[PDB]
Amino acid sequence: MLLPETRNLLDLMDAATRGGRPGLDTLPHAVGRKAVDKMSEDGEADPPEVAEVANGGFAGPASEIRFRRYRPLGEAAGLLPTLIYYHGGGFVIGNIETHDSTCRRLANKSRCQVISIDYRLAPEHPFPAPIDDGIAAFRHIRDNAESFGADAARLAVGGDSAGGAMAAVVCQACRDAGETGPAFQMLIYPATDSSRESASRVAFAEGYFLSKAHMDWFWEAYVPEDTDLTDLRLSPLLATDFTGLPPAFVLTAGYDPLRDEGRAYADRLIEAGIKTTYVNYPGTIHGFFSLTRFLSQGLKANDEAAAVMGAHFGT
Amino acid sequence: MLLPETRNLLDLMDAATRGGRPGLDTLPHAVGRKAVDKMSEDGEADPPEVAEVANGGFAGPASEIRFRRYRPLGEAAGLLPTLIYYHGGGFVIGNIETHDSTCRRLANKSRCQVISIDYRLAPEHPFPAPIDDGIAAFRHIRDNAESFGADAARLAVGGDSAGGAMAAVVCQACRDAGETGPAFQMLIYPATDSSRESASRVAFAEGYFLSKAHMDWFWEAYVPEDTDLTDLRLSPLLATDFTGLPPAFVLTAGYDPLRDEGRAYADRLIEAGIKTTYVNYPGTIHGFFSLTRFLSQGLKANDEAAAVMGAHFGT
Ligand SMILES: *[PH](O)(CCCCCC)OC
Ligand SMILES: *[PH](O)(CCCCCC)OC
Ligand SMILES: *[PH](O)(CCCCCC)OC
Ligand SMILES: *[PH](O)(CCCCCC)OC
Repeated sequence: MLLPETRNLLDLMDAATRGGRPGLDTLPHAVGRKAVDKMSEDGEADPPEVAEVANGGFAGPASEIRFRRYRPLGEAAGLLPTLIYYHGGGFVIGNIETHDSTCRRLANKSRCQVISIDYRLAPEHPFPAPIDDGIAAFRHIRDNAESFGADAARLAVGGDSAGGAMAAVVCQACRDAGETGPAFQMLIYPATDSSRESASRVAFAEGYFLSKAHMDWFWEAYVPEDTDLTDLRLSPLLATDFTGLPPAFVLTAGYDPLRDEGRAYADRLIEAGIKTTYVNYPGTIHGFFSLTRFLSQGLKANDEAAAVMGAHFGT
Repeated sequence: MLLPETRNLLDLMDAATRGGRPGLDTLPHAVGRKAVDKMSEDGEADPPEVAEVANGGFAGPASEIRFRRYRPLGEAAGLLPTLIYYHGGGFVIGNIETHDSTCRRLANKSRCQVISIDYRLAPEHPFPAPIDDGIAAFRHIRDNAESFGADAARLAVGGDSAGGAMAAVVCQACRDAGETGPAFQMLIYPATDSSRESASRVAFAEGYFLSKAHMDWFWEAYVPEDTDLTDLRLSPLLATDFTGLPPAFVLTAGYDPLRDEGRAYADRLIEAGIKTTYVNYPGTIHGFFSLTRFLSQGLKANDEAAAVMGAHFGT
């Protein structure tokens, strides 16, 4: 079943609930964001040193998109293979700060540059604003690669949860528009299907950090009521054609409601003849990739994602 | 579709055939071994420098088992996480020399020690002698880890084709005997099922480096007449229980008859709750992992296998 480290964390969370700490799904979105963002920052392992961290912004579709560039230790080349990273948080919470230690570790272990994107969040900017920012961040960095110290031939996208969905959708959007898309996609327990409930979405509705109530709280902020749940920006698993999508790494957690649709996305990539790495981390929960203060499996997952991307890019 | 580099290699093969070269499947096994072993040595990328190479032998079940240890560049620790590697060659051909460059690259990229095993070959030593040697090599190195500069907590087995089968069977054998098994299994396009012909075994019977005629020539040498093809040492895919097997990396090639049964083995591991990485390299052939003079994809596969094992072992 669950690893000891995982049970330890679920026990702490259960102790906070009995200790009267409110459910996330009972608060206003902006209030929940402030509280959970601090816990996410605190829940990361200590930030490793990198060669260089850069902060800036560029003109997005409807706002300034902030970015943070992480230059890996021991790499001297001007133009580096580069991962454009989209943080998770149901398109409502998270930011560059909540995923900073993780991006630092990914940069160092991959010997690739990481560029973390601060995309617009719901409920202030509902669907499709977050994905529009994700797409615009990829296009801007692609077209201005030298500005970002990026090798345009080795531009990856990736993220965790909503960020994973974003990375999958960025690849499909570029493919569908007939433009140059990412060289690589790193999908960490992505949400790939909003149209159906998989066996895993039912089985893990409760008891496993990310609960159905949490997904509904995110959903009510992000998605207008009238929206077709088969829209490929909500449900990229439903794409008719997976050919011409870039080589992928797809990671699931065993006790994650998103596991089945994560693995189905990998299956569609494999059947389409896309170079695809699929890994399942049994005995851990959704979020473990960034909860690395509590879950050592997350540091292992960080290193596996980094190592596979690094190997694809010949770093 | 086949990758250009793969078509280039199939062209060279076709140029040798119409001309001086005869079919491998037309020669006595010991004479075919000499010719194909030289092509395998010649087909590897130039050997990268490692920190140290050690040659020795120990008493196996029925003979001396030769080994070669590769110490990775830049690792100082006395006891290293260690991959025990079993070369491919249908249990008939290959040796330490045919997989030397690949083992050097795996050692350097993983920051793990590699110990390549020179197990007994058919037809001189038919089934089950090659697997007996594989099992005895793992047990000897496990029980004498400090003698091999190996951290007993981080002992992996792996191999390509027959070597992949060997690594899978070593893990099952240790699990079934109730002894300490490997910490990790690296299965490079393993043969996992001799009992049935998958869609891929039919589809790729010819046109792609190992033809069905090659598999029959190997089979004639390795398996005594009237052997049970459901024996778990020939057909580890048919194991009833995959629980308690070590964390795995499973790699298939797209145009490989072994692809489907390789992927099925990964599926059994995932369903049993084993931490499992599956990767498919589309557009390449069986053997590409060691044909790295001709196939860049092989060097990418080398680095992916190494990086995933390295990440599991926290190197
Ligand atoms: P992730 O970003 C999971 C929520 C999925 C978004 C629904 C569209 O939270 C850790
Ligand atoms: P979710 O299922 C996450 C909380 C973990 C509690 C462990 C039983 O909310 C009820
Ligand atoms: P590999 O070792 C081929 C697998 C056949 C195993 C059964 C004899 O190299 C072509
Ligand atoms: P097999 O299919 C090996 C493929 C070699 C390519 C050109 C001879 O032999 C028919």
